[PDB]
Amino acid sequence: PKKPKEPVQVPKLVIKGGIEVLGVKTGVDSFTEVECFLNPQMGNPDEHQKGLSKSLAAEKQFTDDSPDKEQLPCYSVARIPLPNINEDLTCGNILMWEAVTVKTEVIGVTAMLNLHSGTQKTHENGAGKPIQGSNFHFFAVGGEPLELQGVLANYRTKYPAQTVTPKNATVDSQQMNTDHKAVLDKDNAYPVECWVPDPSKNENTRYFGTYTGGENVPPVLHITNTATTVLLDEQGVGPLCKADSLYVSAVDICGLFTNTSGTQQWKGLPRYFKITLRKRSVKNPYPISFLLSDLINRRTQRVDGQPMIGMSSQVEEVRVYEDTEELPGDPDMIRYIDEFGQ
Amino acid sequence: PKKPKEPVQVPKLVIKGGIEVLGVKTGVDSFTEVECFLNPQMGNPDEHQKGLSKSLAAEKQFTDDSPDKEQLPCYSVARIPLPNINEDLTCGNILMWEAVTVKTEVIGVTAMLNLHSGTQKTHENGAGKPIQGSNFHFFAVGGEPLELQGVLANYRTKYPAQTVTPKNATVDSQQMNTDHKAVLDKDNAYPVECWVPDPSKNENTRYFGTYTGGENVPPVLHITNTATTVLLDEQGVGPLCKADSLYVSAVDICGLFTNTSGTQQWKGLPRYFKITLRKRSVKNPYPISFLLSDLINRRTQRVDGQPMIGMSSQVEEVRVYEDTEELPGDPDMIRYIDEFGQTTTRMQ
Amino acid sequence: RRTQRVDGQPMIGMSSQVEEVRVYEDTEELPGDPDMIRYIDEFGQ
Repeated sequence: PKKPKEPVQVPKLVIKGGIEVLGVKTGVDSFTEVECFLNPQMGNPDEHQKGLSKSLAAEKQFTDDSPDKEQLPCYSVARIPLPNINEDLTCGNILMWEAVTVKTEVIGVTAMLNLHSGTQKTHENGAGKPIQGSNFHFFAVGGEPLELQGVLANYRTKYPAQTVTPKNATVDSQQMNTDHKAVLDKDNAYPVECWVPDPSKNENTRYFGTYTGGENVPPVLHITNTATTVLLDEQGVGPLCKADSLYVSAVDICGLFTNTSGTQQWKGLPRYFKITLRKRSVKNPYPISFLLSDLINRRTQRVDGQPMIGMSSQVEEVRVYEDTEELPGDPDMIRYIDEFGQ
Repeated sequence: PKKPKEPVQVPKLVIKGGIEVLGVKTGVDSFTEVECFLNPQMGNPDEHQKGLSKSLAAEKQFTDDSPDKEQLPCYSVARIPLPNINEDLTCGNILMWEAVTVKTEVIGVTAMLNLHSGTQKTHENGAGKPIQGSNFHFFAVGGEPLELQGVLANYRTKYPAQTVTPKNATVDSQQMNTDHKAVLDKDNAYPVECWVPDPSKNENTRYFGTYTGGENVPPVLHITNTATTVLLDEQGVGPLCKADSLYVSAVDICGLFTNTSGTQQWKGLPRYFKITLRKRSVKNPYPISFLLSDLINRRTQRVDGQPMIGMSSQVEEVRVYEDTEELPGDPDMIRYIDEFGQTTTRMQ
Repeated sequence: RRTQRVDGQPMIGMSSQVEEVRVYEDTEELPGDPDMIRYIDEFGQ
């Protein structure tokens, strides 16, 4: 007779349910898993065609290129409120929620096997024309909202009223236009065709996405619950829910639906997320002096004065000293070595 | 109950800001992260068609192939100055900025989702035909200017005014022509179709690029802030910035925008860089003597008079002596040195 | 002096295409706020 071993140890489930469950006070080594999802905002013309953009626009003239919101797919964003972790942070080492991992996938890929609804004909008596062409799938998870940077083709494009587009588009906007810095803070608001996550700055969020242009590139998608993604950074930390909030943003133009007519429209599917969070110990950034200042500015005035800042700062120079140094022979510390036209 | 862990110790940011900040007097073990970027140069025909080449030209007889600069996309380049670190450097310990890591990404890929603006129709009531076709993306990060090597098809091409092209096209320029070694020293000058990083030589810069040629190859690009690239060489030394300067170079022809009219023209996108620099200790491989030689001959007496060197040296003989020896019998004897030892032979 | 000068895109001054530079020296308990808010005018924004 052989003896059946003790079953291995596994993390103990404390409670399972909806977002409410978050509310249970857990230990410090607790950790949680959040399964949420996002619907796509492809345009949603009427209330029958969801996950469909409005019929798509064709050869508009630059000067008169004014599309309608309904034919402008936008980034889908959303925020998951998490429980404040530290009670009286009267003192120092507090806890923030850290996004560590994420599993994600596109809900309903199979759905594109209905070659029999509005479908245009493949040919003669063939099946219908499957969805295909240019597509973009992207997502991101982070401890603050998604920071963007606008770039577009044809800055002269007039943008639908309800959207949020780069302002003061110039020709430079057709390439890197540093002014077009924004933040994804409104669902179905920022047209994917005007924005891309600003690399210069998403320090507390991680994103990924790929574009595949093509008149008829075949969508390819994998569905599996065996794959995970890490959000840890080089120091081994993931996004930090600064404001005890978790932000999810995603976009999924699976491609183009070619109606019977020959008209085409963007299709999107929703995306899933499973986010693992842990209680991470940080160095309380927010406290006292900041509330101090927070306050004092309310007590004193804001003065609209001459520019001590930015491009037009009337501050010509600032020097900062710390210790002492042997008296320097050359007072204008040759700092850089001077290569312009030498 | 449960003790709030002590936080992890991570790198202390001393200061963030624009390039000037680079100038903070930091220690031997600090480092920085520089986030620059480059716009692309496809040609930029009018002042509204930034990111575009001039409407492209098709069939042209090899002989009569004179394209315009506005049609020729060029490599984009730039130099980031770095503060000299030896400023208060100790003895003969000399330090240089070493590029360790880079993160790059193409900016604005989502923009190719405006299938509605000058687009030729996909078909009937279709949308616009998206940008596609041959594409080339490349970049490089180095401690010196990017060294080129030119090569082309149709050496008999008449290259526009404002461009740097290979000098003295021969047939061998259509294949390996050694006379075409150059250097990317001017932005929007060297047109991509003529040059490529010369492999034989870029010994202090790393580069990468991929040509994906086709009448309608779909571009595929990813955008992610999770990926890093290492520039460390086989010895764990990335590009050293010889002259306290950092060289970034890149190219991104995403493909061809096809006009309603059916005219095609290249599209490009700016590219981002994030280079991580550290303080590397190196040795001055050269001698003071050789250094001063500069000031000296660069600034003292230069004289033009009868040749003491060359094949016309009016120096007829030089003998050298050190130590002594027993009086030799053949005074016309000859002592010489091959490539190592001392030969002693009679003249005849 | 020996190195060739390069006329290239602006990484310095008024059009510096250098968006940002960070410099680090030692270590520090993991700061709770990544874009190290230094000035107060820069709160939220």
